[PDB]
Amino acid sequence: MTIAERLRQEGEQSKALHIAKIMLESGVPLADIMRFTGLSEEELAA
Amino acid sequence: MTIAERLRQEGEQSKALHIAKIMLESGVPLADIMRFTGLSEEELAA
Repeated sequence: MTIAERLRQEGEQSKALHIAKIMLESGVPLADIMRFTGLSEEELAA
Repeated sequence: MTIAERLRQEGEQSKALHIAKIMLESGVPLADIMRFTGLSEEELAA
């Protein structure tokens, strides 16, 4: 891919992690966080 | 800002909209979608 599409992907990953952090603090079930954000369990752990 | 940080911001906005769309289909209350994703009501409408 291009550098622009790589930078957009970094932003998507950054936003998904931030949303997941909020959901974690609000008590959302972890299986739902993974469904909504697309993140792996090791991404949630780190 | 720089072009890299603008491109990352476009990715963050794209991912927030996608997550919001999933949450909408799953019946999440709209006030919660807005809290988790940071989106405005007009961003959810469009």
